[PDB]
Amino acid sequence: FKVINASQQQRFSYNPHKMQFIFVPFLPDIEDKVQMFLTRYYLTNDRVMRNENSITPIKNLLGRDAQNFLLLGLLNKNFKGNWSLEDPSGSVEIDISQTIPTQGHYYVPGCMVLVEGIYYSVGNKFHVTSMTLPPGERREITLETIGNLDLLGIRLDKDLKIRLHLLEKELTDHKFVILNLFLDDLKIMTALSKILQKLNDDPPTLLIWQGSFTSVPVFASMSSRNISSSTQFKNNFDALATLLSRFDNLTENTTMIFIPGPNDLTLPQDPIPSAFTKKINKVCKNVVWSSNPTRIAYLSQEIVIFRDDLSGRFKRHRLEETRKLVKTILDQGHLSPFLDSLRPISWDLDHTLTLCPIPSTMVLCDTTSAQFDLTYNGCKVINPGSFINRRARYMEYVPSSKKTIQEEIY
Repeated sequence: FKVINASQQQRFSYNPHKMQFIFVPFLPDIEDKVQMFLTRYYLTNDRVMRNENSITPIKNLLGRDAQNFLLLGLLNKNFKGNWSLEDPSGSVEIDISQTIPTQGHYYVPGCMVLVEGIYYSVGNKFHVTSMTLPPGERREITLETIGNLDLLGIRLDKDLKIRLHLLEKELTDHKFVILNLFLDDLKIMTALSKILQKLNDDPPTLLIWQGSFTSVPVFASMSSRNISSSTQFKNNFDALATLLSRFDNLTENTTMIFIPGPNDLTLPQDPIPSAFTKKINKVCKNVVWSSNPTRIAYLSQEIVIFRDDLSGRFKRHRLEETRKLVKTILDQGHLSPFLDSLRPISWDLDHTLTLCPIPSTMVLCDTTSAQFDLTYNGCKVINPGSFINRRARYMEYVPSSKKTIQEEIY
């Protein structure tokens, strides 16, 4: 039972002939960039093969001139209306002129989909019957076909220990606390005062401090107050550490986790530096600084935490709600199904963002949708929503019974 370090995690590469991963383990390489999407295509390929209306490459159809296939590819774009599609065997412009597809989750670019139709080589523009997304299977059969290795950290698989589930179903002593959170307002101080008031009595176990610790970003340019974004943020930490030290009931038996948001000093992202967490590391002894995103090494489960604006980007890019969002992220099996010219993902840690296999719980702290918790093929996906303008609301999750309770003060 630990917290997985993204900068210190392993790496696994897939082989289609052996259908398995190899012992892979500063700046990345070119091969990483190429094999990034290559690994994506072959992973989706094998994922399709696990589900056994046929299979055909682009070169097979372009070699002909007549027809009739459900092609696989990325909804990319070269020119206006020149929505091209690419597999590792050729490129082809596709059109959806007067198409009545299904009611998919959220069709977005940079996504590998399946479209049926005919070529019509006179203009060589493939037509679409219906656009569909690659289906995602349950975690049971998924973990059945992964093989016999370790994908979370313990190397083979030995999860046949009923004592794990029994002790978790009995030791209710380990509770998770989830609260956007700024630091330079009296309202924040008040909220934290009543929150810790609820926390000094009942000892929690794992604190999850969300991102966006400041209303403003970095890149300071005015030395009016003889300060900068760094110094201001440092003093904000000092104030938080002082309120934290006002009540020493905490850190006695509760572990904490910081998570950097989008406005602190491009994915993935290393945590808040030690130079700004010096005093809190001195006062406390149960601190950690995980990258965004990260995974909690839970003894029998795969919980992943990722804070970003998911709903705020899908609506600004569809061609022509909450379950649509969750359905999209789980079916594509990836956290950022977006082009690299849109969200620059670091070449080294693309595997970290990969949802191979299906995780147990994805903590998606959205900053533009309400708080919820729903199920979709088993993985209970949550959202705590905002924290201040929603009249001070927060969440508490039970891992054993998987209970989800909301707690509001106003």
